[PDB]
Amino acid sequence: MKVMECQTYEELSQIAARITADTIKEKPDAVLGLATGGTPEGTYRQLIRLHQTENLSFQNITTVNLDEYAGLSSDDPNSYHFYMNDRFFQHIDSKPSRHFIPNGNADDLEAECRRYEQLVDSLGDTDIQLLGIGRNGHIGFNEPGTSFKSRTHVVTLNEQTRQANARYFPSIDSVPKKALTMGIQTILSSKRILLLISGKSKAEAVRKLLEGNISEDFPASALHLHSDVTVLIDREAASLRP
Ligand SMILES: O=C(CO)[C@@H](O)[C@H](O)[C@H](O)COP(=O)(O)O
Repeated sequence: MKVMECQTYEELSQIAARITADTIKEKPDAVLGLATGGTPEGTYRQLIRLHQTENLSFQNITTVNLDEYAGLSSDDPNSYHFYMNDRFFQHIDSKPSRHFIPNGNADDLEAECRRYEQLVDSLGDTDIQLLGIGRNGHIGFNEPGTSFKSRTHVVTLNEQTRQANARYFPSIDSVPKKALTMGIQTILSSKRILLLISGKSKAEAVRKLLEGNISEDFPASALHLHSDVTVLIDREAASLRP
């Protein structure tokens, strides 16, 4: 694992956007695994900037997202479909039909997860997979206790995850209880992983990640088993490192 301390969130975002841009330009038909949440917001903003300042093209890219909340339609402002469209897809010259995200509003969520996993395989897996980290070490919505062999599946969100994400919802009662997520094995199949970590809320998770104990109780520890992981950590997130 390569760990890079960044002075600021803005520097983390610059470096992340550059690494993602590198993947896109080396392989214009790259498959990018993407993430939502607060952490990658700056990365998407900087990618869009590079679209202007460097004439960076997204025309032949395919993307797959980690996760989607169960029970939300694509037009719901709290869906990850909406997030990706608003923060990214609307601003780039991609082919819209090549952006894939699990359908949290499907009638049979188990079947949706099986089809999604099958799609990711058919794409040739991801060329790069962007990740964030939960306060509890989750990756995607693979909560503590998830098998490292897990594939895309329906999960019941831990209360800590609902507590963390409540900031984005009108009320605590609107925060979904379940989600669809790429599994740990789905993530580990990527050619390259880029884990982004920002802010004091993640400092305990950073400490656990860097201490290097490998176990299902801390999902992100699965990344110690991958051959090409880069972890970008800002100063605030690095404050409790061992
Ligand atoms: O799957 C995802 C993102 O698609 C989640 O694992 C988040 O990365 C994590 O919950 C951190 O969220 P933020 O702190 O970035 O809001």
